[PDB]
Amino acid sequence: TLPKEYQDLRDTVADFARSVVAPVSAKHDEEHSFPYEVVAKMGEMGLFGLPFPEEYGGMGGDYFALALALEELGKVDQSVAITLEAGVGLGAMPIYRFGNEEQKSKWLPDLLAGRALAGFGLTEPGAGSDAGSTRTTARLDGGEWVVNGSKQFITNSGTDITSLVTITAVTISTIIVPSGTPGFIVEPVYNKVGWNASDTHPLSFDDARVPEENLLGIRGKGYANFLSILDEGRIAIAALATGVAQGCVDESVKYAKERQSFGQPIGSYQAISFKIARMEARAHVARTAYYEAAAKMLAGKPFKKEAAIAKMISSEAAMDNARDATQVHGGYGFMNEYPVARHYRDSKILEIGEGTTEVQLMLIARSLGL
Amino acid sequence: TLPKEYQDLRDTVADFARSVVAPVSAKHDEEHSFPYEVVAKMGEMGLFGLPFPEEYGGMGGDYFALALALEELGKVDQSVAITLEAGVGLGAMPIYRFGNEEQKSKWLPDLLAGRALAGFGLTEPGAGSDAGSTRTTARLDGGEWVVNGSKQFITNSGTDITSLVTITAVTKEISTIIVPSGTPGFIVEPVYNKVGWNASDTHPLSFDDARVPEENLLGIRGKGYANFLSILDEGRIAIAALATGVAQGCVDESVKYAKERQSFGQPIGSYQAISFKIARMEARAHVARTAYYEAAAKMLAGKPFKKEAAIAKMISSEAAMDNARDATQVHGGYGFMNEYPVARHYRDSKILEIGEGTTEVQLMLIARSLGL
Amino acid sequence: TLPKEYQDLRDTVADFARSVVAPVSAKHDEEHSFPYEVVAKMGEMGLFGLPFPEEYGGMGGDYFALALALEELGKVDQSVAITLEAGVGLGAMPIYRFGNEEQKSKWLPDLLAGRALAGFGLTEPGAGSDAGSTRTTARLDGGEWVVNGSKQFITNSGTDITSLVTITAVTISTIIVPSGTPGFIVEPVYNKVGWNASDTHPLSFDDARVPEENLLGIRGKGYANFLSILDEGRIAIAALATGVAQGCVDESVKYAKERQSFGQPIGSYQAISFKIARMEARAHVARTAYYEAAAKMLAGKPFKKEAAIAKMISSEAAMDNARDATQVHGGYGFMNEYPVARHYRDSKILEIGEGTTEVQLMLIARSLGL
Amino acid sequence: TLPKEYQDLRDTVADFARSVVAPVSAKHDEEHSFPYEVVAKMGEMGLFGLPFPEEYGGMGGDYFALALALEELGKVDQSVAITLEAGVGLGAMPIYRFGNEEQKSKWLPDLLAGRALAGFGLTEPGAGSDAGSTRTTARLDGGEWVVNGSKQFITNSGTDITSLVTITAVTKEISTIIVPSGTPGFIVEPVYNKVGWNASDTHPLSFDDARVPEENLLGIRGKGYANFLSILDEGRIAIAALATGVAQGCVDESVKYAKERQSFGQPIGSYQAISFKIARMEARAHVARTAYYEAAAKMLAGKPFKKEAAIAKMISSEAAMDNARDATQVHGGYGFMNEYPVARHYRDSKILEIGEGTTEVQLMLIARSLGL
Ligand SMILES: Cc1cc2c(cc1C)N(C[C@H](O)[C@H](O)[C@H](O)COP(=O)(O)OP(=O)(O)OC[C@H]1O[C@@H](n3cnc4c(N)ncnc43)[C@H](O)[C@@H]1O)c1[nH]c(=O)[nH]c(=O)c1N2
Ligand SMILES: Cc1cc2c(cc1C)N(C[C@H](O)[C@H](O)[C@H](O)COP(=O)(O)OP(=O)(O)OC[C@H]1O[C@@H](n3cnc4c(N)ncnc43)[C@H](O)[C@@H]1O)c1[nH]c(=O)[nH]c(=O)c1N2
Ligand SMILES: Cc1cc2c(cc1C)N(C[C@H](O)[C@H](O)[C@H](O)COP(=O)(O)OP(=O)(O)OC[C@H]1O[C@@H](n3cnc4c(N)ncnc43)[C@H](O)[C@@H]1O)c1[nH]c(=O)[nH]c(=O)c1N2
Ligand SMILES: Cc1cc2c(cc1C)N(C[C@H](O)[C@H](O)[C@H](O)COP(=O)(O)OP(=O)(O)OC[C@H]1O[C@@H](n3cnc4c(N)ncnc43)[C@H](O)[C@@H]1O)c1[nH]c(=O)[nH]c(=O)c1N2
Repeated sequence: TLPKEYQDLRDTVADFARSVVAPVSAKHDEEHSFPYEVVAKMGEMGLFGLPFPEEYGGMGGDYFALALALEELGKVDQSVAITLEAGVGLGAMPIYRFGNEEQKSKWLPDLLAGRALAGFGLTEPGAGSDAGSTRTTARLDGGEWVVNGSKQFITNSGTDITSLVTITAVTISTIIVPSGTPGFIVEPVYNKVGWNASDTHPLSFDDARVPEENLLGIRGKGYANFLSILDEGRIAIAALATGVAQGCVDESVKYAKERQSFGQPIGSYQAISFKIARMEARAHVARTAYYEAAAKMLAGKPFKKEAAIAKMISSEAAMDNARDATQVHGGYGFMNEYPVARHYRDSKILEIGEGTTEVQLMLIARSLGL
Repeated sequence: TLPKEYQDLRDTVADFARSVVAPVSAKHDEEHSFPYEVVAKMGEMGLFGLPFPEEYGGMGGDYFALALALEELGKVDQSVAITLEAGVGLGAMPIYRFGNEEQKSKWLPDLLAGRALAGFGLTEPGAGSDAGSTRTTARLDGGEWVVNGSKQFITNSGTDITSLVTITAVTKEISTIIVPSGTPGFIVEPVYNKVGWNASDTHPLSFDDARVPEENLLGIRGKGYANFLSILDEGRIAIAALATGVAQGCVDESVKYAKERQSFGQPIGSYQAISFKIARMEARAHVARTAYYEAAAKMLAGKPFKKEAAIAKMISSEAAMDNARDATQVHGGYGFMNEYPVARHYRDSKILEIGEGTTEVQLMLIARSLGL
Repeated sequence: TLPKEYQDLRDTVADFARSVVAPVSAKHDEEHSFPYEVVAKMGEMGLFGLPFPEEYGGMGGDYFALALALEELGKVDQSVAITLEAGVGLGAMPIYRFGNEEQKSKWLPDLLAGRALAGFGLTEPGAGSDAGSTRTTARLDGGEWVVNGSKQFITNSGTDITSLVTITAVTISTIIVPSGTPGFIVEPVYNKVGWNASDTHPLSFDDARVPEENLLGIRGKGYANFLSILDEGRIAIAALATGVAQGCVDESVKYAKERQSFGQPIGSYQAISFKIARMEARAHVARTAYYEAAAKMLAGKPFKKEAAIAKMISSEAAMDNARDATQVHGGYGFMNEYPVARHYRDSKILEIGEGTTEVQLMLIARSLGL
Repeated sequence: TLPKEYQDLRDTVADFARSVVAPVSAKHDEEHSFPYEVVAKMGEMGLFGLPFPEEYGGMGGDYFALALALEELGKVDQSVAITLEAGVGLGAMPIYRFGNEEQKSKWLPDLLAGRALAGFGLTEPGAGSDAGSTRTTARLDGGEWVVNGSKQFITNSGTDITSLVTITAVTKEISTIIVPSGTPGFIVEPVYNKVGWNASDTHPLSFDDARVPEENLLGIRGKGYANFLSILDEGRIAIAALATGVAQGCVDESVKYAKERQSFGQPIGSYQAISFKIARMEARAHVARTAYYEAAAKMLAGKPFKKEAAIAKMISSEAAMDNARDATQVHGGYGFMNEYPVARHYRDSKILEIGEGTTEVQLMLIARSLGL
């Protein structure tokens, strides 16, 4: 059973998700338009500050509290959930966990308050996201950094409220490039299978200059810093993917009670009711998986293995429940007007981002000695 | 081994698919634009007339030749493949199989030559596509049919070359009425925002007192739904072939991508996790292909092929869905980008489990064939 | 994280499982011989008394404590685990939860101490285990009950230490038939796919007489009593099935480090190491599933839905991990000498007993309104 | 449609399987007793001589005819089917394909007529079945080969009618030596306690200074493992057919059981959960059958069939495993009772994913065929 503080938050975000987020989800998906009005209301709720102390502007909660919110948002609109997830985990977290009093005090308050978004630029075109692959070069001249390179698939990097993008550059540490830096160009959005409302851009740097004080962490330790906070993001996206799986149940249950076939609701036929029952089982064990992962994290125990399992299994519950949810909806399962249709498109990236399934299996395998 | 005539057609459509269809596939998907220039090239190739006798403008072939062509188109662009499949199976076939000499001579030559497209309007909003569910009424007043109702998810019903849409209508007496496009009560509503098949033409249809000549009654008064039920199996074979091509296309792309893309100094195809996944993908497409070849073989021998087609369609559609999820995995982040074929195959393929009889409907048929 | 009391018990039974149970598992499986020496040592540990108060002879623990023990035993030998599971859940539990001070004081102390075993006879040949199907008739004459009928697949019903079999009989309540009752005949064991060492018998009753005081619960309420304690058994077998899944990982990990192919251990090839990594994920989420189920039960909250999901998912983790574990072992996967081979045979019944998968899906479906 | 000769054989073996093999299948499984009376009846039917020319005692048929027969035997009893499959593929075939005129005339007539059984001893304890792993040495001393080593999991190597066991031996020069049974150093160790195939004869073999004539060298000195690798594909087809029969047998049994067994007043086959599961089972067996038919068709046309056989074998073995797990589910508690065919199919089928090249080996082959 969930404690009051967490159960109260779950109820508030879920209420938010049904009353505020769901009515506009179809519009932003069709338009590919970033939901600024939803992000600002999430910011005023403090969701962007949940896993941060009131010191730097956060709400003094934890990552499990954020996880509960992401599950409730994931049920309804993945683009909104991933904007929150990526903002906290990829924008603010590298600055909060590796930035001095000045860096944290300059950038975090806006990020933590939902007034601004930050992104992390690691992936590059043609590069294998390894340490060996990073072809983006950075050179120090006096009190300013000079960056030359290109990044690919960077979330939250080109909104009207993006303040900075922390990037990786071979010198390899983490450098905070404010948006508006002359060499910093935000290329146009991608045409993606899904997450249509989520902001995603390629980035290019031609002799961009930023202050010396913008180095994130110690010179040479930025990639190591990233790996050390990856595990919280596996939990966060496991919760998002779990919400997706549950949203697919919820919609399919709703749809099965309305839609008729040969005089009875389609849920009266075992093939539909059993398929939905299995979907609810998948979502449930996905939820116990990431609760267990968060429990270890909050207790200070190791949670890398549990998070990797939680993320893989969750992502598979979302994909499987989306394919089943669209089957339950029939022709409507092929119409972007219906939530489960958008979930079918959106969920493919859940098996790929935050470490591919193959990466999670490698981690689990190494944990056994293989 | 495949006989010469069929291997020749397969090779020609494959060249067509790689040289003509693929280069423009990305533009049409992004734009949601109907590929008129591709449909015109398919029409001159004879593909819309492949299973129809020369008398009406056809090529004197069969549904297997059409299935071979659909597999090659499915590899590359599902919207183009389903435009052909629906044009033949739902546009020309109901007029060729149940229309009199006049109906056939007036409508088939343009359809069979690809100069026009035809649609079949059965599904309605709120209805379970049964005969008991058909709320679209058509009323005889003098010498004209007066139709009031609405159809949903009708393919090929609103292109610049759509000539007619045959609909099912209560007259529970259910007949089929040929509604030419341009009929005053006939409104083609705006396109749907669909998960996939972005380039394929799909519309809701509405009829507010549309009047058409009495000679437009297709088949016997009251037997139009029954006639539709009787010719369904060829389309199951046709779409199993399309889904088989999708499954194969996902393999082809993943193999090329796996040989180029690098990870830790070796192409990702050097790792068993990728190469075994692609090998399994290739196994799925192969047995899907043997399944629908057998269904067509029985059809061509004049033997029963309902059960074999139902299996071919189910297994094929699942090979497409599974191979699209694996192919996008192999492509990594690129698998989430509509510029890549496999990403479009992941979106497009979901309707393959739903149309031409849902998986649950195929399982029902197979079950009944066993005595269940 | 697990509290000390539970973690201590988990360590003791696991130690028991490796040192006492595993050395004799192959012998009893080959011989189809009931492991009396293992059952007596489990009894002296008090495992048969774990979910019962010290009052009636039990150890004053809970069903979760029993669940932890069953997982550790399930890892090694299903026949031993199911003997414990069925003894507690089907022998003692109907008497503990529905028997008067005298009935509990007469029978439970031996059951709870592992000195005796009791079974539950509900299934009948040709009957669908519904209330409508029970063709076994019972008639009251004076101070004795007279029973006529036949039962099928009754666990623990014909060992040298079986004291009684509580049965269902249409009159429909629960009647305690002591072993040795003249009309009570124990037919010979079945040749089963698996659980070779587990005791299983058809039962036949031709005018057997037992005292009036032997009525279990109220006349007419015995089947209702059974349904009301079914949910604890779903948790118990979910834990057993989870242990099986983990045992298959453990053995496959052990085997993958020893067995060579083309100069390297077979776990160096991704196809083997990834398959084992997935197996560990299945066992892990099965374990979070039934922990969650037990948590609700111990808190007094409803746990029927959670138990049904836990049992289904667990049983599927055992079957899937057994098929993968035998693949990892190659030809040895087809040899009853190896634990994972016995797990492949044994696990089929996990999808069937304690409510079939179809029954669990029906329950989950009804919980959603379908 | 199947040609007359093949349909005739299929019908005959099917009658055999239902009339002769099935009634005794339960007794042999419980007893672990080799079915000599079944093997003698198969021998007089010619099944062990089906793919061998008349000259050596065979029936002048092919491996497809044998595959058809194995599918019918697999439906009913896998131990009987694998006795035939291993007898032909591992006993007679290596002598027919690589032995001189004398070797063939001395050993093939009894094998091809079922009066004797032969085994192939390659696998050894601790070895990865590679040539580099073969630790069994055979030494030429005067005119006799002196063999020291051990073989593991050797089918048909210890029956009352086993005549010989061909083994692989280091001479890393690897040759094949024909060891007749009764040779002084040749010890047939006691049977294994196996998960399934309880009635099929399986033994570890040990050689402590066994001497056999020099004329027993099979093939060229040093080429015996290479020869074995070259004839593997026919056995993949043969066992895909066996696994296909297993898959079909599980359907057949589940259909009969589903029509009789009741639940809440209707047979369990009236519920979609059971009828759809059985319909899917039927789909799996059908596409498995189309897969291995295509592999055999290519083989018979003289075309490459390695890739097609590998797919047929993998997909077949998985159809058997999946259908056995579903069929035992349909049978409920009875699915856990060795008296029922599907329960025995659940135990027997696991080795179908492991023998005749593991699933991982088939995926490797398919992958290599794509350039991976
Ligand atoms: C883009 C596109 C294009 C087309 C079409 C759709 C789309 C999206 N269609 C319509 C399509 O054929 C139709 O939607 C499908 O047959 C599915 O029917 P329903 O949506 O009514 O599902 P329906 O409402 O029948 O069923 C929903 C779900 O319940 C299941 N189910 C239903 N009855 C059941 C039962 N008794 N037991 C168990 N499960 C059961 C189904 O299997 C499905 O999963 C169409 N139509 C047309 O008229 N002309 C056209 O040209 C096209 N083309
Ligand atoms: C919408 C969206 C949003 C984001 C991102 C992507 C997208 C599409 N990303 C990028 C994302 O994290 C990245 O694409 C994934 O890590 C996958 O990397 P590749 O596409 O290079 O796959 P890659 O080339 O690594 O691999 C392709 C396939 O091969 C497999 N594979 C690779 N190596 C293997 C091996 N050794 N053994 C076995 N299998 C192996 C992988 O598992 C995968 O299935 C991102 N990035 C970023 O920097 N910042 C951001 O904010 C975001 N956000
Ligand atoms: C009852 C019975 C009957 C017979 C046989 C076995 C049994 C049990 N056999 C032996 C059988 O053919 C053999 O066991 C299998 O080929 C499997 O080989 P291993 O046990 O060595 O598996 P092995 O040790 O090769 O492999 C174990 C596991 O690792 C995997 N693996 C191996 N290498 C890998 C790689 N490089 N990459 C990825 N995965 C890899 C395999 O796929 C498998 O899952 C036999 N033998 C014989 O000589 N004569 C006979 O008549 C018979 N008949
Ligand atoms: C070794 C062992 C040990 C035990 C037991 C069995 C075995 C083999 N059992 C019996 C066991 O609990 C029983 O066999 C199962 O409940 C399954 O019941 P049936 O075999 O009658 O299946 P049944 O006939 O109910 O069903 C067969 C199949 O159809 C499905 N099905 C049935 N009705 C359906 C419906 N309406 N909709 C959809 N699908 C449906 C089921 O899910 C199953 O897959 C037992 N019994 C006992 O009394 N005491 C004991 O101690 C034990 N222990």
